[PDB]
Amino acid sequence: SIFKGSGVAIITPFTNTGVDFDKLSELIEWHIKSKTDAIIVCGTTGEATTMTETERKETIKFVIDKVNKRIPVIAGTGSNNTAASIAMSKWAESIGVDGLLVITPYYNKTTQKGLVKHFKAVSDAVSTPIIIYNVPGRTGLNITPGTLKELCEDKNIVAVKEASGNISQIAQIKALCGDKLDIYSGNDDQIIPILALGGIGVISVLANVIPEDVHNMCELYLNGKVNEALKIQLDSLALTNALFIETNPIPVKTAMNLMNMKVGDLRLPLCEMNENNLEILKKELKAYNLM
Amino acid sequence: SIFKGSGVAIITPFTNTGVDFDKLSELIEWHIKSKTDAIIVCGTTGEATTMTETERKETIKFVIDKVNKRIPVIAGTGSNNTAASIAMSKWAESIGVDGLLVITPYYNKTTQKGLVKHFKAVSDAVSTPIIIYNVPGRTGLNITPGTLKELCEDKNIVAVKEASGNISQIAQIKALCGDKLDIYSGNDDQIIPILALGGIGVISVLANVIPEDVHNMCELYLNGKVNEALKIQLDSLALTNALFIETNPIPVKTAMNLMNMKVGDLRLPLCEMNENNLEILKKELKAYNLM
Amino acid sequence: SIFKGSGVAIITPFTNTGVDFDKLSELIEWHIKSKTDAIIVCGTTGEATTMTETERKETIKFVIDKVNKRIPVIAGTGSNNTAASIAMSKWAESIGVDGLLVITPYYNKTTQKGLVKHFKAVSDAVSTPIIIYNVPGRTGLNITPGTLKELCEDKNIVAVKEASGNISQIAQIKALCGDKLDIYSGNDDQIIPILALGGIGVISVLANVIPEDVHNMCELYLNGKVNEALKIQLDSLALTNALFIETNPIPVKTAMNLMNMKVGDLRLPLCEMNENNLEILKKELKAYNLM
Amino acid sequence: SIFKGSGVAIITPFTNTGVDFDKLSELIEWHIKSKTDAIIVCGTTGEATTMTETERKETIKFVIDKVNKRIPVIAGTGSNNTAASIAMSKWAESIGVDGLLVITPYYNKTTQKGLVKHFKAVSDAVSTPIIIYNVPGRTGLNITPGTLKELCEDKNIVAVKEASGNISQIAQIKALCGDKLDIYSGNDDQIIPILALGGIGVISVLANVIPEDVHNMCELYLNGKVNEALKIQLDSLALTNALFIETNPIPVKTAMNLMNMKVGDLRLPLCEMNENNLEILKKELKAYNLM
Repeated sequence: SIFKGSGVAIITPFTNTGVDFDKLSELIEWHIKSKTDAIIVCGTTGEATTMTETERKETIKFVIDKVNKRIPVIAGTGSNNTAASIAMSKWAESIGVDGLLVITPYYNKTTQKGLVKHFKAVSDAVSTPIIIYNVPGRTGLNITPGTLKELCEDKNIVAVKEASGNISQIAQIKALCGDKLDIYSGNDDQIIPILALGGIGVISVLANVIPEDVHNMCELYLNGKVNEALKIQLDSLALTNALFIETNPIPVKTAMNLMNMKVGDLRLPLCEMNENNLEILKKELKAYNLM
Repeated sequence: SIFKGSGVAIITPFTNTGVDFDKLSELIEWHIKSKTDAIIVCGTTGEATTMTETERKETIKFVIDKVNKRIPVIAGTGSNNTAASIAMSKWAESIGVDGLLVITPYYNKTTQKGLVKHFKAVSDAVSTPIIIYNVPGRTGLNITPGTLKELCEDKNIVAVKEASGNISQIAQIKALCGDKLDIYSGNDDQIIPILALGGIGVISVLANVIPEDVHNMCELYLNGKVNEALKIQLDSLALTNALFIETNPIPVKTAMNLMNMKVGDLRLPLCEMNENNLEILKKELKAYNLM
Repeated sequence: SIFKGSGVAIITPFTNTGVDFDKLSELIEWHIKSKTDAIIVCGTTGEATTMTETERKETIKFVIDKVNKRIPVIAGTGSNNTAASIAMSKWAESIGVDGLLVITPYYNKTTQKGLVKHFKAVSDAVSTPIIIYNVPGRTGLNITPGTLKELCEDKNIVAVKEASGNISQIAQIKALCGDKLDIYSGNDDQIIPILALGGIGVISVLANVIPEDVHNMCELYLNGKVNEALKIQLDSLALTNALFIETNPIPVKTAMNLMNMKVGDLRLPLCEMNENNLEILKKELKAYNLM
Repeated sequence: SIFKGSGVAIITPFTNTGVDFDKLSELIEWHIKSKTDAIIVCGTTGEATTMTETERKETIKFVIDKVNKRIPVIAGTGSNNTAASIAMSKWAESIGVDGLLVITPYYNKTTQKGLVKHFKAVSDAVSTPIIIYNVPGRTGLNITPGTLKELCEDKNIVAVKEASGNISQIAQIKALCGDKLDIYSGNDDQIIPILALGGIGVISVLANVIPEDVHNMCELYLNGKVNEALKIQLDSLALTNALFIETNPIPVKTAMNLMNMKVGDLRLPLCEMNENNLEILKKELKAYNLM
């Protein structure tokens, strides 16, 4: 597998004119010290959408180079344009990424037949492991377990980041694909049930603020200490849910700033939280002893 | 708790004109022998909707009396009319039931405020444990975790049969209620993730055909043999899903008849499966060595 | 057709021990004077669920007898038990009802195949026109346009009360069934678009409080005065939406009492509105010059 | 208004390596001759996602220049990145577009607060009419009627292309915004009900194959010939639905090629239809006398 445990979907800290590389370096070092198992750079939580192609490439390369092989680095390389996804994926491979996080098409969408073609086209272009990212609440498109079954024997297609929230579906993926498709939770409030179904970790928002707890939750469960893992899930659940009270990464970035991490502002169309939601987030941060 | 492990939502076998008590007796003995942990009588799977009040009472009393305290018996006593729910619940208590399975209102529905009033009205009338039954895909109404939190301190409200299929919701219920509200899965394809979140069993359709396997799945997980448990979940998943290819209990009664159990016909508005779906069911019964 | 225009889904006014027949008579007379085109008695808005069989029969008969053929009377006779729906439908026919409003099964549900059997079984039992009532948000079950196509050549099946809210679906019903299935809106906020697709009226909640406006909206549109009709729809929309801010008939009954109509209290599991929602309803009542 | 009636969301015909400007020219002339009221270039149906920035610009400019003010031209200029949306919108304005079709963010999404900031940022940069495009089934994000009410007083925000398929929502937009926000249907199977609620036209897929019929449908309704209009809606409904049997523009390009229009192939991740769906499409094209 690319990694097991907690993979942080790291934020991209911005200055008001670009990427705050000094801050990103600090976060990298902190994650390594905090037992984060992998870094996913330029995922959704990283605001790739609102970065230029040059910012994306510089940020991905920065993370790769700073991590310096200490943990795996996975880059978000997919888009809703297949040619573009191929080119970005080739690029990331060429500069030493350990894995590619490749979203389904979104907005334009496609059929299940088209999903097979899309993923096969990206895979055929590379020799690096691919994590399919299924997030229908954002993309409008659900890749089915049957379609995943058609893709999981592909040499490079090793895993899925399953953010559907549909636990039935995740059971079906495991039943059909087995070890041919590792499952990462794509929802922090669903780590335990997904690990219970044979998942191997999480690609996490929550790990941006409590990386060691997320790592520990996974490690405990995977080591059979299931009750101890569950306690972390439940004790962190209200905070976790507060991190989705508005579109991620609005809350997590807000939270990190509340925690004195100085990670800068969001890029439009993302923006500051409303008053009520900010107060819920503060409450849960305080209750978890984070501020 | 009322029980732990596998509670079969037992079918009601019908003759042409009434309930087949002889067949019900056989099923009851078979469950006991097969290590079923509890029987839920006149639940949805029991076709209580299409039974007269006298048929319901006779069936519930028959199960209670036949079981003779060997394992817990829980009766479906709720409906969408609060007065009727009270009366039926008091009746079941009076003839020695161990627990009451009390659905939310359905079709008429109500507000979350109304749900608290409904369940408190029922509870205040009895001194028997109540399992709230949440199944929004059937009722049109979801009882929320916040509403459950308002009810879980009630003396009699001890559990929920959670059939929403929303694993995030189930985590939230556990986080809010803890030990004050036991969770039973109401979906057989979700046993493992629900137990992983601290559920204590299942009220099961699947147990009508493979009672020992469902009991073992739960026992193994609850005893820490989580991988062993998961294997049973995944190996039985395609059959499980087949049992919902049409409205339950259409497939399970069909399956039991294919297994030569002679459990009679469904009552309208339930009816025979279509050709393609029957085929799928047959395929999965054969693949699981049941016919 | 049974009727065109506005059919009120009349409330059932209750005393604290039964049905307020004196009040129901007053409402009947008021509807006749207010140009209501039909009365639907013991529909969902009439709280049939929480009435006894004897109350239902007495109420249905009362309305039939008091109306005395001045406008059509349609009774809610369907349930989720086919035998029960047959018996009630036969009964209503025997005492001179003009039409039967027959809901899909709910909660127990069934397949599309089973829906055909259910409706055919009820139809075969009677010689009175039937309005199929599709309300999936309450029943958990949507009867499809294809299934309606299979039923619309049945002698007695004349119409559908379409409360899905799915305008695409309603277009498909008209395209497939034509004049063989009249369409009544089952949502007051959708009268205009449904009439525009060839619907012939509404079975209305709103008509309980503004019967002449609902009648006029329909009559205008059906007479080609489409802009004048639309103005009534839009001017009443905020009030209409307030009447669904909680489960109907909680708001409409509350509204009628706010309007000094003395229609009594709701039966559990229905209950009084919460404070915020009550204030929204009051606001819209006042803005429409009703209180 | 920018236009009334039928605005074709024109396909972009591709050669193997670029845009087929010769074919686009032919389509443009054919639309003008067929009484199409406006052309929307590089909308969803135009496969803007899979076009380079230079291809988009050249195509939009080509349509503008070719049309030469004969009918209004509207360009798709929005994306999920606010800065990019601003830039593209200013560009289109600079080369003489008549209107801007500006989608909500998608995939990244944002809050309702963010939506107001996004659309105000775009509007503040231009002096050209803006049509907001709401399509939650593709974007994951619904702009609410209340949010639209906050935007509709903006000088440039003059319309919405409403593709939610939620007819209740569309009534609410009209009630709140009135003349300050023109409504175009974004779904061809919903033209009649949307016009009935005071919409002024459609931004249409169907118009790619039957432009004159779509224009006539709108004209007839808007001129009060509502039954005549409805007939066209219902007669074309099965074809309309066939055009969405797979992700648009898969079916419409397929259809245009079946009609011997030689409009080239789809760009990945879009692809060829499956067998069964092709068959359905063929059936409906033949039934409508198109092939």
